[PDB]
Amino acid sequence: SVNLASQLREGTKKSHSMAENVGFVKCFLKGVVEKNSYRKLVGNLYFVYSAMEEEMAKFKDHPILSHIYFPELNRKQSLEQDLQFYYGSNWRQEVKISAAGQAYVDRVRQVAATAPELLVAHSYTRYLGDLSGGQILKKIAQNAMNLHDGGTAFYEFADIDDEKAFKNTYRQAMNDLPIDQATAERIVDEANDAFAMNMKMFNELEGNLIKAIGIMVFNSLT
Ligand code: HEM
Ligand SMILES: [Cl-]
Ligand SMILES: [Cl-]
Repeated sequence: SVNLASQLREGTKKSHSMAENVGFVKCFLKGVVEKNSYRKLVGNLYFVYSAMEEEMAKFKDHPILSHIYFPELNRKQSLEQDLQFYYGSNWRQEVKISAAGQAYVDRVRQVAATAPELLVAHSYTRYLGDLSGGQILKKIAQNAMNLHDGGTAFYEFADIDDEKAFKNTYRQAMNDLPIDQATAERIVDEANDAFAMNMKMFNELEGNLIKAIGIMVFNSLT
């Protein structure tokens, strides 16, 4: 009805660019990532996806959300697998959520009570990004931390054979959404909001990464 697929893509161009330039991210890209700080990121996303996937299931048959309801995208379980790897068997007891992460979860829950359609901005921001960057991020992680196997279940969509073909069904799904350009714009704005929320989680880890860096180099000089 409106073609938000291209509106979201062009509309979040700037934000995605700022995302790549966050200190934490810059270091990640250049291969310097470390188990302890990255472990906290996984804990946060774990709660955000839980929130999002639970609410999305309530709207499996909603006039709008039902169109972008692909339980094949669900990351909660794979993320639990990663916590197990980074934290071990007692992970339920060691995993925690940060303030930014809580704010993130809070927004998802809020939007789900008064503007369920804004949930497409959240599904878009996470899932379509996970789908598109998943392979690059996985290798960089695997190389920078040595994860021959385990620790990257999050970047692997098991229940999706042809992912490029899924990425189309998904964009298509968005382009066939029963919404008016007015709201389609509230969705785009919400997407830029979500990006900022991801970026805030990354910034929370800057300090943890600095120490770790100082520690490895100090150990090197010694
Ligand atoms: C704040 C964290 C990030 C979020 C929320 C995010 C989300 C997204 C979204 C929603 C898209 C789909 C755009 C579209 O086709 O409409 C996308 C594309 C992509 N992202 Fe990210 N992204 C983030 C950071 C990164 C990072 C750190 C990299 C660099 C390794 C990256 C690599 C990519 C790639 C390679 C694509 C595919 C571009 C294309 O379709 O031509 N992303 N991302
Ligand atoms: Cl992009
Ligand atoms: Cl905000």
